Amino acid sequence: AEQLWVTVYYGVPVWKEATTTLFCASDARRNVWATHACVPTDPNPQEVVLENVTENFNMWKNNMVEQMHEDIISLWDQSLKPCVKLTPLCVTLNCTDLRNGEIKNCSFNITTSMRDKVQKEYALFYKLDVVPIKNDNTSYRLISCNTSVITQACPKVSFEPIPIHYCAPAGFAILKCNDKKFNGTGPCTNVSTVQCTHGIRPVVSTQLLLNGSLAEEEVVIRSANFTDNAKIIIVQLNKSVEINCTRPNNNTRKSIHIGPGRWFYTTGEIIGDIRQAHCNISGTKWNDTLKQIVVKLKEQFGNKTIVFNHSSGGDPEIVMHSFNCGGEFFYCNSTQLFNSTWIVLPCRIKQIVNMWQEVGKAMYAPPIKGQIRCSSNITGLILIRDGGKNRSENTEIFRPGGGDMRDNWRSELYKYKVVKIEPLGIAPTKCKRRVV
Amino acid sequence: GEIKNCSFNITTSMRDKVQKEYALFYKLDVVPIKNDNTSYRLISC
Ligand SMILES: *[C@@H]1O[C@H](CO)[C@@H](O[C@@H]2O[C@H](CO)[C@@H](O[C@@H]3O[C@H](CO[C@H]4O[C@H](CO)[C@@H](O)[C@H](O)[C@@H]4O)[C@@H](O)[C@H](O[C@H]4O[C@H](CO)[C@@H](O)[C@H](O)[C@@H]4O)[C@@H]3O)[C@H](O)[C@H]2NC(C)=O)[C@H](O)[C@H]1NC(C)=O
Ligand SMILES: *[C@@H]1O[C@H](CO)[C@@H](O[C@@H]2O[C@H](CO)[C@@H](O)[C@H](O)[C@H]2NC(C)=O)[C@H](O)[C@H]1NC(C)=O
Ligand SMILES: *[C@@H]1O[C@H](CO)[C@@H](O)[C@H](O)[C@H]1NC(C)=O
Ligand SMILES: *[C@@H]1O[C@H](CO)[C@@H](O)[C@H](O)[C@H]1NC(C)=O
Ligand SMILES: *[C@@H]1O[C@H](CO)[C@@H](O)[C@H](O)[C@H]1NC(C)=O
Ligand SMILES: *[C@@H]1O[C@H](CO)[C@@H](O)[C@H](O)[C@H]1NC(C)=O
Repeated sequence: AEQLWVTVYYGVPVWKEATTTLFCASDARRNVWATHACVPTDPNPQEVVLENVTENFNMWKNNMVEQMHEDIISLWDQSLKPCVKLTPLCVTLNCTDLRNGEIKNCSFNITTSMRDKVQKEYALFYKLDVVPIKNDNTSYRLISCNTSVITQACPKVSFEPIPIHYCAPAGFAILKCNDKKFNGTGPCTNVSTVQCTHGIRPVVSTQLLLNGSLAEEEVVIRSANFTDNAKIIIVQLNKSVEINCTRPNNNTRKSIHIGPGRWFYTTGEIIGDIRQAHCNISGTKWNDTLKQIVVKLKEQFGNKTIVFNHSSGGDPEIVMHSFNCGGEFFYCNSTQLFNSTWIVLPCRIKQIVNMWQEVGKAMYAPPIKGQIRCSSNITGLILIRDGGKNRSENTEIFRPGGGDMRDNWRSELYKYKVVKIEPLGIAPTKCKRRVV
Repeated sequence: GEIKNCSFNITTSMRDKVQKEYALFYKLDVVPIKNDNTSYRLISC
């Protein structure tokens, strides 16, 4: 061969997988995710295809879901830091049934003029927020009394999800898998480089994925391993299913004095009949959606297998479907969607809630005045396998489930991978440097 | 005697489940109240 000599090159387009922090970006305008500090979005972002190069994607290793997990919780706690403690409101409640029982009409006597202007301030309380005192009437008190000090969320904080974007830092790039058939992992062929991702709204829910993206012209079902009962099945829907939710009760609210310079909002009277929360779901769209899902499930789980039975498994907040329409947390019985194996949902409202899990300090929602209405659609859902059974293709009871809230972002992040680019490299050449 | 066996009565149900909860205390952690029995309290008071 030729006498070869070392030549140094810079700008070499090669890279290695790496994990780092992506910068937030937002369509700039006390909403939790509406941080005062965030990069304005690019009105004309670029995307280029590699084509000579493929890349190994694995949605179960995208560490970006961890960044979102921690940052989102931090933002929640920060916005709701200067909020009102319920500590002096642990006073026992003399409760009777509210005439029309999920709502009790109770009284108490605290603080009784501890350098302030206060009184008994009777009010309405929800069953799901209190603990019975079986040694009394039965009487009630705040369920938090024997656990922790919790605060009433600041009335000035909105909880509307914001579609936050995330962009690569210098020296790093975001690769995207554009294969319509891409599942949990593999050598994605259609790979492109993206300057910055689209916005993902931090929607928090249990059992069904709401207001997300749609599948590429068919239902696509993903899992780490369809044979492993310890894994979950992620279903991305071809078209979404329409759901319309309402809180028909027109509620008032009252500010009460709890100390000098301190106020607390209580549920006031209710105007009109007291009715149940519920959501209306189109059976047509729901059933047709299931048809496509079943067809795909057959590919792995058998051609005559009975699927989709009633809700079961986990504590009440896992067994019920959960969402936060209007700022109030609704827990509805999804069984009405899965009450027939191979639509109006009854629903209750809770105010003392836990953002995915909370230790010690927790959030109590304020009462919302008026009526709550919203509209959304089911764009995905999580199925769980019921466990061991006869191998024969008889049953596989894909119950709704999933309590790991991180999957509400992983379900979108699966498209992306972050790498570190190494511009420095060498190769042989023909001649020696003309060294004197 | 370096260890005293003492009682008290606090918080007496300030929205809680409490009682007199007698316990052992060390001499070196308390201050005598020479106007009482002598009785004691936390030296940090
Ligand atoms: C999935 O995505 C959908 C669509 O984004 C969400 O549904 C919407 O949620 C927003 C949340 O704010 C609703 O917006 C509210 O509408 C109220 C009345 O709506 C009428 O009036 C507004 C006036 O601008 C019109 O834009 C609208 O079209 C209607 O004509 C407003 O009164 C609300 O503002 C008040 O409340 C907020 C509370 O934070 C205050 O800050 C304001 O200052 C003001 O007091 C608010 O704008 C919207 O109506 C919903 N759509 C529908 C059809 O109902 C789903 O919630 C989302 N699902 C999930 C799972 O996230
Ligand atoms: C859909 O998922 C299957 C199962 O994981 C993928 O097939 C495997 O891909 C891995 C990638 O490293 C290979 O090691 C296995 O040998 C593959 N298994 C078989 C039997 O082919 C498949 O590639 C995925 N489809 C897409 C489009 O990503
Ligand atoms: C609640 O009020 C009734 C009013 O007659 C009273 O008899 C009862 O003892 C009260 N309960 C409590 C918790 O004090
Ligand atoms: C996905 O939705 C489109 C909507 O027009 C439909 O035409 C298509 O048939 C659906 N895919 C399957 C697998 O049915
Ligand atoms: C789902 O709801 C959103 C709400 O804005 C709507 O824009 C979208 O078109 C809906 N999806 C379908 C498939 O109708
Ligand atoms: C609730 O009832 C009061 C009664 O006066 C009415 O003024 C108010 O508009 C009602 N609110 C809603 C949202 O219907």
